[PDB]
Amino acid sequence: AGAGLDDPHKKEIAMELVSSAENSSLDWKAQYKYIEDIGDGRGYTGGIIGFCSGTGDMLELVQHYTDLEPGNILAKYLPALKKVNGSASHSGLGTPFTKDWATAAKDTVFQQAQNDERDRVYFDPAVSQAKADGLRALGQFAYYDAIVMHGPGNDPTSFGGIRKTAMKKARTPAQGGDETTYLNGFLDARKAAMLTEAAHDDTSRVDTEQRVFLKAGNLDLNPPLKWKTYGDPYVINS
Repeated sequence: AGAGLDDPHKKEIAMELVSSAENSSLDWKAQYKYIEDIGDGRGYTGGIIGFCSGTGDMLELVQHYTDLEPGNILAKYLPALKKVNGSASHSGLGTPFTKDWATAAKDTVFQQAQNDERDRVYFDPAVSQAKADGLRALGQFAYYDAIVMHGPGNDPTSFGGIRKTAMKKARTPAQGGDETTYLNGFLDARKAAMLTEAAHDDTSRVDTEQRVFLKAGNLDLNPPLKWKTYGDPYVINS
């Protein structure tokens, strides 16, 4: 098609749509300064798509930030991020790290580094796989929203495992299948994945947002967009 969800304006709509489900706000950029150890064993989770000290991705994030801005105030913590990786340890981090993360969030280059990592791992793989599939922007969005909640990989509840379930039920546009048929199939598989996760939310991001755009025939994700997450309305007018 054309630029689809990669279009600057449509890419921003996509970022508010995820944020309406993630944070109940269209204000996604409010999460650059977020950081806390939620108790789940991942260590410190922060930034715009939950980077973590346990996972290896917060260390990649601030390595990216240090390549962009060598004397930034987080580079002192690189040894510590490296020791801690793979565990929920606070060793050499703790309270200075968390005061420092929030100061760094005022730097536009730290903001750009979080966006670059979001794009590297989630946005550009979901959108490119969706175009490989012959999907227009609503499909591209449905892929992105799914890799943001379920993460990369082929295990059954991660993105590639959800796409594999969908494709067992229905053929892709790239394969000769019908797009809203492939997308009801994806959505069904997504929704199933969600209810499988322990301590789940509701599934409105599919039920009263994504499926709503699909039944309207809005396959290019052109505004006005009206939807609900958790009983609350959202409108992007243009």
